[PDB]
Amino acid sequence: TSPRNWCIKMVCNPWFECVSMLVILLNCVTLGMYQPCDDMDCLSDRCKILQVFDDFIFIFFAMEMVLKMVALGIFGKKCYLGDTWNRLDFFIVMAGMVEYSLDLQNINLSAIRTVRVLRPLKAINRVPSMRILVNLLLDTLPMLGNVLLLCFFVFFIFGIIGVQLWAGLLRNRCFLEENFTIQGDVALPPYYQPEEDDEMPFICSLSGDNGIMGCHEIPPLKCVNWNRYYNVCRTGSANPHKGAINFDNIGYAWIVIFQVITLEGWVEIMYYVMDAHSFYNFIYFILLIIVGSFFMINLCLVVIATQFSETKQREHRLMLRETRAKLRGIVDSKYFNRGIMMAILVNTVSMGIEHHEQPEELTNILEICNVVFTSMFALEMILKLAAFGLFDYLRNPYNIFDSIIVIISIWEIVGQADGGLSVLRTFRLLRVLKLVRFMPALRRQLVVLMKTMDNVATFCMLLMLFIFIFSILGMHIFGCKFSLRTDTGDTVPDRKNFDSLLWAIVTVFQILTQEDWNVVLYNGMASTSPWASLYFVALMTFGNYVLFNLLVAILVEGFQQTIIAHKLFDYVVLAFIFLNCITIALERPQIEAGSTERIFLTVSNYIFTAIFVGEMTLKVVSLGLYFGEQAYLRSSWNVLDGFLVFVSIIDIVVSLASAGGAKILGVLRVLRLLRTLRPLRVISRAPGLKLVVETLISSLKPIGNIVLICCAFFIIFGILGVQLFKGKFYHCLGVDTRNITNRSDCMAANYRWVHHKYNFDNLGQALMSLFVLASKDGWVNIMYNGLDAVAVDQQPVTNHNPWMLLYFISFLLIVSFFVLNMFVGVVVENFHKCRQHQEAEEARRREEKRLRRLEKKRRKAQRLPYYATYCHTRLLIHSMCTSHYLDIFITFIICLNVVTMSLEHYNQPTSLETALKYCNYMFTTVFVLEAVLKLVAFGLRRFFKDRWNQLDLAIVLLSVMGITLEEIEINAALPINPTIIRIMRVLRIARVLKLLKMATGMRALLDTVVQALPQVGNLGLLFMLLFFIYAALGVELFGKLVCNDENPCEGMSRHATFENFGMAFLTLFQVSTGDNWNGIMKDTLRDCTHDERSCLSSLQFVSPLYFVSFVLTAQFVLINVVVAVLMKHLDDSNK
Ligand SMILES: COCC(=O)O[C@]1(CCN(C)CCCc2nc3ccccc3[nH]2)CCc2cc(F)ccc2[C@H]1C(C)C
Ligand SMILES: CC(C)CCC[C@@H](C)[C@H]1CC[C@H]2[C@@H]3CC=C4C[C@@H](OC(=O)CCC(=O)O)CC[C@]4(C)[C@H]3CC[C@]12C
Ligand SMILES: CC(C)CCC[C@@H](C)[C@H]1CC[C@H]2[C@@H]3CC=C4C[C@@H](OC(=O)CCC(=O)O)CC[C@]4(C)[C@H]3CC[C@]12C
Ligand SMILES: CC(C)CCC[C@@H](C)[C@H]1CC[C@H]2[C@@H]3CC=C4C[C@@H](OC(=O)CCC(=O)O)CC[C@]4(C)[C@H]3CC[C@]12C
Ligand SMILES: *[C@@H]1O[C@H](CO)[C@@H](O)[C@H](O)[C@H]1NC(C)=O
Ligand SMILES: *[C@@H]1O[C@H](CO)[C@@H](O)[C@H](O)[C@H]1NC(C)=O
Ligand SMILES: [Ca+2]
Repeated sequence: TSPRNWCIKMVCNPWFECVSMLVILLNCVTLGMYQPCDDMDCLSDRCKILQVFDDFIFIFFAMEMVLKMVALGIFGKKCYLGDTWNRLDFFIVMAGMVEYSLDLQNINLSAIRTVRVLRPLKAINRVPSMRILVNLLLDTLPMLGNVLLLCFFVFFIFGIIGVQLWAGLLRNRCFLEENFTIQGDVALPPYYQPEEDDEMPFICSLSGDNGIMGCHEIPPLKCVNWNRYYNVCRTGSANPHKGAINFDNIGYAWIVIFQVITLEGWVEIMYYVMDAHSFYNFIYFILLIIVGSFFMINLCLVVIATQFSETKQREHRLMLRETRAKLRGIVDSKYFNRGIMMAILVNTVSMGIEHHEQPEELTNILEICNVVFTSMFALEMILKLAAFGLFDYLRNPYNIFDSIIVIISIWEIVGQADGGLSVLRTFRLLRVLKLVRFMPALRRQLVVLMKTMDNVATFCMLLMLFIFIFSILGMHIFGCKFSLRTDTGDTVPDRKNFDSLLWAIVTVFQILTQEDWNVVLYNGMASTSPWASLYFVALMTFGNYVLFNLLVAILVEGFQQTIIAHKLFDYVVLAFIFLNCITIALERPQIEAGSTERIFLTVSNYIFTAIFVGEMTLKVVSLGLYFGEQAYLRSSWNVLDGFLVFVSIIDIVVSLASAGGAKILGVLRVLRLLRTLRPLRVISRAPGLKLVVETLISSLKPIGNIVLICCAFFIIFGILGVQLFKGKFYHCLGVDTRNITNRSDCMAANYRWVHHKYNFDNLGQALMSLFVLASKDGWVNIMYNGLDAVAVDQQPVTNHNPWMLLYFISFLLIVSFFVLNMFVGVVVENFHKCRQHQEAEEARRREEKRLRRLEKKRRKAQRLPYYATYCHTRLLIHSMCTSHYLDIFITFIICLNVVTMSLEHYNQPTSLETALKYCNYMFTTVFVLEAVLKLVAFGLRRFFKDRWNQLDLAIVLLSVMGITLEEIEINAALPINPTIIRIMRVLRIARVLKLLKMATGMRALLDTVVQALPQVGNLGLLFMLLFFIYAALGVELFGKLVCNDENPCEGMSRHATFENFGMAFLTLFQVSTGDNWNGIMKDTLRDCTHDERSCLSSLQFVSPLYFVSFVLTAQFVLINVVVAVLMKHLDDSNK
């Protein structure tokens, strides 16, 4: 109408959207300047000006909203309520109106001020790339309901098991005597705490419940040991971690399950529950790891990638001066180019040599050499300007890079007074980047990366918006509420606080990396309410689990003589290899010389080497060493066999030469390492495993260039780290650790001049520290020591130079991007290799899938035995009792049973047990009723062929077995072990499984996993092989590393040490999960108190190689498992 047409001009004007983004950015700025640390009641100017600004902006929001309704209409598909974001904007408008009205009513209620945060979420709808990407995200969201329901499973079963096993157990500390005698001046707390403020509790084991810590393992205090008086332990006190990690209710159980899903603090609660209840709960935790934290979030990745592919194809289907010439020849020679490549390489090498405590001559050598190289660069660029011409020289901008580099270099050389030696030296490092100019394959790799990041930029902006929203929200809820209590007289703010926006964003980023996030989780749950964990759960999910998988989807779719018998000798030698593995599994360094097992170990080694050399001789005389083609060593696996048998022989020889064992100890070490490497021939002796290893190796070459690029970035950033931090990673550790600046003051206090294990003195330790930093673990501490770093030889101060945060965050983003590129490259390469197959052979099954259709034509109607049932008093049973109208009733019964098991908790009222037992009796009754209805509905045939009625009968039979049990204890008929009752109660949970009948998506997804079982099972066998090999290496390398009070352990607490072989397996498993593994390195590399040669040996040269290789190989194997599952899912999706 005409009144509508009056306002059309402005609303359709793009200037209106631009100024709306202007006011959105103003809103982001206004939300930025909030200071919950200082903004008490807004009795300051800036608070008032921000109130004025956001009042004006709210006025603008109201006017623009009302105009755009009155110019577009209301309540219609075309009207204002057409897009979701318009409805959201109306929601902001109404919420702000309500909050303003309440403010006029003089009620603060800072819970509607928790809506101020949601305002920057308005930006998506008016940014086109963002709007499209977010629309695709939302449209592919509804197809994650299946992974959400399976997540409901993995939480619910494990949570019920947890709440029924360890209900309130975690509480029990070791108390004093009930009637204790003390003369006076009672400084003894009621129970025992090793650390102050219950930092590391000492959860006992109740009498009768066989834990491990039974109050007689307490550390003897070091007169008299008062601690021995902490005798009896009961279950009344606060729970571990300031009452945040316990199995009291089901909410806390779900929090614990969430914590172990994200792989942080895992070992701590693992050891807690071991201490409390039983030694055999690592079974529960390992099954939970394997099921949830690996086969689920990776299934979430698979679902995101696949469904994003289909929804993208969907909308796709919707729209569907004579010397000048002479001097040229010297340039384009490809030989002087090689010379200047050697020059640049040696420049990078020299420029990397510099380390801490430089020899005085050496730094002069480096500066002279830098002058020489700069003169050389000046030489060839003064050459190129004339021989080619100015326009020709600028025709390639790489020459412009070179000119800029030399100009900066010469300015630095001129800068011998001040200034230049601070930053221009740091900018010298770009000369390394000159390599891309002449290494050609990287040009293709870099341009591919650029074409990919053409899509990433919008997602990167989306990440900034998302992090901003949650940082502001956390600021609103947690601002000034992390006041960590004093330790020297004043309330020290925790470094992981929310008191200011810079720390808010860096802390949200920390949380997103799943690194020491449980610390702030507890520190937030201890302040407001146990509901504050919903914030971290929401952030973790809507970050890592639905958005970063969206990134991967974006990338992948952007890419888109003597007689011989050989019957079962392989089988028998494989068995012998298994026995060899068994005997490798016992060399833990406690066997005293001359032991019976020692002798058995040695003789077994002798015999097994004899058998291996015998089969060596057999298979060579069948072939011949090198005698023509198709000889022995034409296959690498046979080559490996020969290598390992030869090194075993020389091991035996040197062992027999034990006389005069001086100066051959290093030989003994290397031979022990190699015989630990020995159990690998299974790949040769196993066809499927061999094919798998070939797939691993062949799949690595395509991402070889990406690996080289990542190594180059590691090197360059290591040189950055050396340039910035040289010897600033020193801190005076002491009881005071205050009011002192330099090492002289520290030695005056005589505390210690501690030098960190992760530091940038040379380039090598810089590379190790960068590998840890890029590993998303222990990176917070490195970042802290970076920010706090001040200068060469004095105390770091809290947040001395915050700008290093930019370096430390840029490194994570770049390395994460390169690892993501590696993953997507593996996926696409495997896809192309796969793509040939379904082109090749799947053409042959499409001949038979319609044959199966012809098979179903036989199935039309074989006079099914429905006619037998009717008129036999079961005329309605066969039909009316088999309809969906009664199956949903069973589903509702099961939901009721679920909510009943969601109620048990510690100190539940008596009426609660009575009601729960009544509900269980009702539920088992109705289960028996439906079972009988089925039994009369059909005869014996469906009882077994259904493949479900057996499960139903098992469920009802366990239920009826259970109901008989408490009847025994009501009349005290017979003493029943409480363990039996506990087992019965905890396995009543199996009744949940019947939803799989109704949840067809669960069937589909789990089956899709199942058809990939061969490849992933072979990969799992390979993964166990890798664990075994690295376990043997660890046992022989780090066997003598003792853990005690004299040797403080940060990574290996009690069973994570390298003494025996089982503990080594556990600690390799812990390393493979990226939890405190950098702590394990910090422990293993340690200059000891000269008590053993292991600390003083060359361990520093080898242990980082050990852990780096293990982390890389384990992550690669898991990545390929994920790729196999994803590819099977795509194959099924095409079908
Ligand atoms: C190493 O870089 C990350 C990457 O590539 O993700 C992995 C697993 C990582 N993820 C399970 C959680 C993401 C952790 C994370 N959030 C961040 C936000 C900002 C900055 C850094 C961040 N770090 C790496 C290796 C791997 C191994 C597997 F067995 C299965 C999947 C994967 C991928 C996968 C999810 C694509
Ligand atoms: C949709 C789900 C997945 C994420 C939704 C995020 C928020 C809407 C949720 C998650 C965390 C919840 C918060 C967790 C902690 C708190 C602090 C709590 O504050 C207090 O106890 C003190 C009250 C006062 O000071 O008067 C009030 C509930 C609240 C705001 C909760 C409100 C709703 C929040 C912000
Ligand atoms: C390539 C990325 C993915 C990881 C890099 C792994 C290695 C190339 C790095 C990580 C650990 C580094 C080592 C860590 C410790 C040292 C410090 C330094 O040893 C010393 O302490 C010298 C003084 C002495 O102990 O005698 C020599 C370099 C070296 C071996 C480093 C050499 C380079 C290493 C093996
Ligand atoms: C199937 C393989 C690839 C993975 C699973 C292997 C482990 C579950 C097995 C194999 C080797 C076994 C270990 C071999 C050595 C020991 C012997 C034993 O320690 C002793 O020698 C006794 C000490 C003494 O008597 O003084 C403790 C059990 C343990 C860790 C065994 C625990 C169970 C282990 C780790
Ligand atoms: C540390 O320095 C401060 C500086 O004022 C001083 O007050 C204090 O006495 C010194 N000693 C200790 C133990 O704090
Ligand atoms: C070390 O710190 C003390 C304490 O202020 C100061 O007096 C001294 O000059 C500093 N430098 C030294 C001792 O070289
Ligand atoms: Ca950690």
